[PDB]
Amino acid sequence: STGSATTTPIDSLDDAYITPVQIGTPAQTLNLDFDTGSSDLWVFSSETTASEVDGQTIYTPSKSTTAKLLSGATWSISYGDGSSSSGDVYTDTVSVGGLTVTGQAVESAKKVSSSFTEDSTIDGLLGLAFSTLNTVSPTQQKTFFDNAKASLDSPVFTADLGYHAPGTYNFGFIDTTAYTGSITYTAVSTKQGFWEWTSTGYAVGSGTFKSTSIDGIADTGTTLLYLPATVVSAYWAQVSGAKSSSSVGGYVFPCSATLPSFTFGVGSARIVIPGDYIDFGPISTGSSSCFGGIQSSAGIGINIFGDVALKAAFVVFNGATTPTLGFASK
Repeated sequence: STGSATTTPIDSLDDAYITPVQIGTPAQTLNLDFDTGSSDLWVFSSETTASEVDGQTIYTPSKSTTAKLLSGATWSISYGDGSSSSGDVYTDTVSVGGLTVTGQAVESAKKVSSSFTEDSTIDGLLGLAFSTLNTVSPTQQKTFFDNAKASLDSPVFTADLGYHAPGTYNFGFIDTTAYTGSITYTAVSTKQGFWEWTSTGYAVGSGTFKSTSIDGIADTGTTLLYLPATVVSAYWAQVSGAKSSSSVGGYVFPCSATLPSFTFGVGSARIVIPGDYIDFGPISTGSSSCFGGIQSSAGIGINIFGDVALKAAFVVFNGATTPTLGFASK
C-alpha cells in the first residue's frame, strides 16, 4: 500500500509546512507538522487547557468510536526555554493520504508551550525520526512510519517541499517524475535516533567547493539551515553589509542585497540552494534589515539541514533495515 499527501507552507516565509491527517472514526482532520527531527505524534485536543488553545483544530477522543485510552501512559517533550508540552495517550486509527494505520499512539496534549499556542495554523506534530526518541512512558510507542512499514510497498517515504508553494509527502513509493537526474544515497547513523548523515562539503556562490565532512541531521521540522561557524562565516562574508547581531540572535543582512547560492555535497553529487531561499525577510515590520536563512549551529550542538536545505531537493527517507538518505535535484 502507499499514501500521498500535499503539504502547504503556513505563511509567506515557509516557516513550517502542514499536512492534513485523518484521526479517528469518523475522521477528524487535523493539520500536522511532519517532523523528521522528533518521534511523537501529539495533537491539540479536548483535554488541552482551554486558555492554551487559540484557533487550533482539536482532536476529541470521546467522539471517536475507535479511540482507546492507553491506561497510565503519559508523554512529555522538552523545548528551548524550559517550556514543555505533555499529556496522556490514546490509540486510534490514523490515515495520511489514503494510507491507514490502526492502533497508532495519538498523544493528547494537556498543556502546550506558548510557542505552539501562538501558532494557530499547526494542530500538532507527526514525528518521523526513529522510534527510540518517542517520549511515551512507561511503554515507548512506535512512530506512524514504523507502524506503516510492513504494509508499505517499499519501506520509504519522500519529502518534496515547495518554495513558497505546496509540496508532497509520499509513503511507500518513489515518484520518478518528481526529480531530475539520479538519486544519490548516503549512509545514515541512527545512534542518536535522528536521520543523521555526513555532507561532503560546501561552496558559496560560484566559489571553489570545499571538501570537508559536515555531520548533521535531515530535519523537516526545523526552518533554517544550521552549520558550523566557519562555514556560516564564509557564506555571509560574501554578502555586503551582513553581520552577526546579538540583539537579533544571528546573521542579518541589508534587505536590498542579493544573496549568493549555497551548495552542499551529497557523496559526489551537489545540491544547490538558490540565494532567494536564504532570505527570511525583515526582522521587524518596516525594517531594512533582513534575517538570514543560514545560521551558526555553535549554540545548538548539532548541525541541522532544515527546510531551507531540504526544499532544494527531492529527499528519500529509506527506512530499510540499513537506513539511507537519498538526494536528487528537482
